[PDB]
Amino acid sequence: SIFFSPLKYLGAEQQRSIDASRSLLDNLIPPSLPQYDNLAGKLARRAVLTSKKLVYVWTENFANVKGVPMARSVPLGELPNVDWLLKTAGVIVELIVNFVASLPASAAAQFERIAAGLSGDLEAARQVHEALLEEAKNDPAAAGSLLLRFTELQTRVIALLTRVELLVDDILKSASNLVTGLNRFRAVFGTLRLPEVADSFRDDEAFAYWRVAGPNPLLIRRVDALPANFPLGEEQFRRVMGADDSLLEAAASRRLYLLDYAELGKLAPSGAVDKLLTGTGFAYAPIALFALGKDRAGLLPVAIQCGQDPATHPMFVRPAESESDLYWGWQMAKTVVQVAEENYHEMFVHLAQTHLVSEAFCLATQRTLAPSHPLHVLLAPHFEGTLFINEGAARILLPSAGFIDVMFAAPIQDTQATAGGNRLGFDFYRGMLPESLKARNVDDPAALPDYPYRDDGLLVWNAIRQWAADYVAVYYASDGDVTADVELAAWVGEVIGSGKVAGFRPITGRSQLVEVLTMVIFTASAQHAAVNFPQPSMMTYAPAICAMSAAPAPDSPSGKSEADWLKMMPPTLVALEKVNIYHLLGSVYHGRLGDYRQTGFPYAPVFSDRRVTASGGPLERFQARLKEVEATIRTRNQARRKPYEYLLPSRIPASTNI
Ligand SMILES: [Fe+2]
Repeated sequence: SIFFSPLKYLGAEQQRSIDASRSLLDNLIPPSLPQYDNLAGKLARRAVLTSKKLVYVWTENFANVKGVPMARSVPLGELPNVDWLLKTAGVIVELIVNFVASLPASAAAQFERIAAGLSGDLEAARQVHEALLEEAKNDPAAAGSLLLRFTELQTRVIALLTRVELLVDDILKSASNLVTGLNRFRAVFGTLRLPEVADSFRDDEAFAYWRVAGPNPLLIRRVDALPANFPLGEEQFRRVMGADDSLLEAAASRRLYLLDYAELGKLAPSGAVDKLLTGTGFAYAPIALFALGKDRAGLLPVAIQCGQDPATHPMFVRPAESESDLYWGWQMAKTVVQVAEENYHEMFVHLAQTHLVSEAFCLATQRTLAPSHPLHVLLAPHFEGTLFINEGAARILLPSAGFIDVMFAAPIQDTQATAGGNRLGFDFYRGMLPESLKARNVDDPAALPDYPYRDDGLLVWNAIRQWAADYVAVYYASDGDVTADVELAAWVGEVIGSGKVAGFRPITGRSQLVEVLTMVIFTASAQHAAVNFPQPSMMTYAPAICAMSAAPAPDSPSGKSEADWLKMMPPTLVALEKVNIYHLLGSVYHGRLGDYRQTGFPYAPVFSDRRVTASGGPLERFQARLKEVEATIRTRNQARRKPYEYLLPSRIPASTNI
């Protein structure tokens, strides 16, 4: 049939190459608000938007993440580019090589040939990419006619990664049988350098410092009157803080800070959770009190209650050096808090509030803002690889016996339900950096001076905020241009109606639009960076932090031992999974905030509007201001106890893609 014949030749590779070239042409259109476009442009963009809703499709019944608004599938165009692919394949092949090299010869035979070939094929692909990038340079006028070999390279790396997958499954099918004090926790690294946290994780001031400069800087809050369920009294406080101090004066001088994990819900099973693959696991919803001394030199831990009900969880107080009989009970209570922390951090702060929020903004943007809408142009780079990585999360990390089931004590269907619930309850406006710092009363550096996430995050937040304002003003001259924009209004409708983004509301003016975009951009870029890139240095070593414990919380502050603490350490399989997935997820830096060039070949500018790209213009100013931020952070880091480098703009990707 004449009507069918084109289908034969029209494969996926051809279609990716077709979309890539279409991409670059549609790139030429000067962007416009729909009300300022001409009749022809209005008709074409309504047609494209209809076609966009074919390809970008909402579901709330995606595998393993029921309830969460997701893409039904990742469009061909949204598959990662060669550059991301090579990078990520590179890390996983390194980790495979490291692992096989750590096995006895007998057992290595399973994998050693497959691994050698994966490593050699990656090397052949990298060399291809290099030579392709050399011919473009030698003849840049012919550059556009090399894109097809870049798409061909893309097909080759995808196939590499499918083979990489088959090996990882075979290794991890066998790991429980392959795995062999804290000796086992160092052995899992193989040749990987152990993080610095492995040498100081027992230090009490280091433990407090997690609250302000660790992977979860969001939960800590000021407390003015302690709640009934945390019955710490003045004698206990004064025992830690000195007789010249008191709860009452500490409260009043804004020196008390509470860490309360009540919101974990089923992520903190009420008791033992026995699993075949990992044995008996526990996790917790503790409450910990921290305080500043009068000089506010630094936060100190004061007391830890290992669950919500004091009638069933005793109060653990910071011991003195001399108090050997309290030493181990206290190390157990800290471990409890860190078990809560991995759960809170990874499920809520990382997965629910970055990844899964950006999912919804991605889908709404592609479905309702035309490709030539200025806000599409602005936002699209900040979603690159987001749909792909999150489908990765759902499929690969969240099923039975997957990484999350292995690494987090809860039953996997409780984990999935609690993660998704936190996403659905997450309020877009309350979740804004300035709003979070106000609501928790941690916004004033004279009360809480050392808080690197706050002070470094405000630099980045405010830099993005000026950029958004500068950019909106190019296109929207008044509030009426905002309310007359039918695309922006449809986007709002979908963010609420399909995206289920709590707290989202009509946008009725420019200042509010700026705040909205600032949130969307910051969430995709800096917030993600801040909570994802700690994983390799802070969360790869299981005795410092793990989302499951093999023993219950300590039953008494007194009389515990080293043996009793060691009981809490997880099985070896958990530690093996931990080091590998956390190295991986924090080792791919793809794209950079403010660059706004394509991150794949031909690496073209994002913005063609000469008003945006003008010398001294909005984009240049944002790029200049990020470099000023870098320099200020680097200066701050000279005076800090440890550098906090996650919010250096040079380390912040534009998008959430790992
Ligand atoms: Fe991430």
